[PDB]
Amino acid sequence: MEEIRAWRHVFKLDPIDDERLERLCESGTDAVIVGDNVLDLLARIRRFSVPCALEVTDVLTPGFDVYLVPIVLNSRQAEWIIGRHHEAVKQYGDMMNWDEIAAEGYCILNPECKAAKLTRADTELDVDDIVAYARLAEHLYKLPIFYLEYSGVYGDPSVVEKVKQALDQTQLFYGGGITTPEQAEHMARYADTVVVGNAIYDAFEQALATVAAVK
Amino acid sequence: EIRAWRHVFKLDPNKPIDDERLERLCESGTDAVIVGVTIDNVLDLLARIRRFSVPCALEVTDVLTPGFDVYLVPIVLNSRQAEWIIGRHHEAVKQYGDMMNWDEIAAEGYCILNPECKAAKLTRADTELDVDDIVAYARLAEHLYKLPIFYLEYSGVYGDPSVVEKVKQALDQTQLFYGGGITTPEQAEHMARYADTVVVGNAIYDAFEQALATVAAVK
Ligand SMILES: O=P(O)(O)OC[C@@H](O)CO
Ligand SMILES: O=P(O)(O)OC[C@@H](O)CO
Repeated sequence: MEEIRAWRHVFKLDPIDDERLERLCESGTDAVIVGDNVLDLLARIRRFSVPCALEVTDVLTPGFDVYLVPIVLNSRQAEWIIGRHHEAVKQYGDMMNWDEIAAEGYCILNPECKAAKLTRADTELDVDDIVAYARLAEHLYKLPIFYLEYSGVYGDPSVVEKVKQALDQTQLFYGGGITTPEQAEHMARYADTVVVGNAIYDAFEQALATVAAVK
Repeated sequence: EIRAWRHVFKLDPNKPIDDERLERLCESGTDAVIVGVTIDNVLDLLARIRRFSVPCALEVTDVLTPGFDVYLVPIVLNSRQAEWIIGRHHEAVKQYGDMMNWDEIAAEGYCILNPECKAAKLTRADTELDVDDIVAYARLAEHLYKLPIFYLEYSGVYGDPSVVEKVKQALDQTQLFYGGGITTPEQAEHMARYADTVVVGNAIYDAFEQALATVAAVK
């Protein structure tokens, strides 16, 4: 599934037993995102028909359908915007297949999550701020994805609505604290693509139910 | 349609240029005139340029006035500071985003390679780069950020044509701009061999007759 525009629901993985992985991959979810050990999980996912993406956070493992490359737009440090990216392309640029690679314009909005701390993300943003990042991602930078990252916490659907209004061709991903079908549905009204991570490990039945709720 | 630009002149709105020179400049056959302090001064120069049909772009390096055909927005790719990569841009779009026509806006992925120029000092640009570094920046602009323009900035000095050659090899859909130290037709011709678009600035004020001759050398 290299056509990311059709994704409505995706699951994101970080141990996970075969039974849960099997149910996950056969759930009707549009993709499974992995965010030597990686190869093993990939091979296990390949037993199924679901598209498998690798979200690249370090300076590239073969076998995936899509490679998602975060750019932390609201990071106060150039290394999470261009630095690691430059280092990676300098080292591996000759052998990269860019047709398989999709940039994600991240806006990290949960101060308590590890990514926010690692990247020094300015999370204290009003809706005007986020809308401005969304415009930069589409109209200055030309990224296929703008990603609202609330990882660990559930955000405000009315904010997600405002961001979607500001976007046109750039796809809006939302992720963070979706644990019930109702939470999934509400974000999915506005976000193009809803991402469910943590609930997989803590409340599997409900995490699974988010697929049908998004439809 | 910036894709057809082969030669462009860049004017400093803070430096004076009399009407006769401005006329000869605008009717020289250049593909565009780029204005690169105050809004009163930018508009006044725009009003004067509008006497002619040459496309006029504004290069926004600080917070900006409507009326231009194209807005060229530098992003300093080789800056060590987030402010010159996205920060200042965010502040500007936050205030003026509602009134921007995105069809008129083109980001320029700048790679500043002259350590002695004012921009390199202000933006804290790492100019100490080998050709691989520069190519990687070009590739990022082409494939990751998908910016309309990649800009090799040598402002004040004439760069090396073999460098812009290799960078051009890495680009496809992103347009390659070159600017820096172009005074002679030979300098203009040689960069135009590899760069999609050649930018002539300082020579306008320091060597006007020579600046005008660069047009034909490219086109
Ligand atoms: O873990 P959760 O909160 O579901 O977040 C999903 C995804 O955005 C995490 O990167
Ligand atoms: O002043 P010169 O060296 O012509 O440079 C042209 C332009 O690239 C300046 O930003």
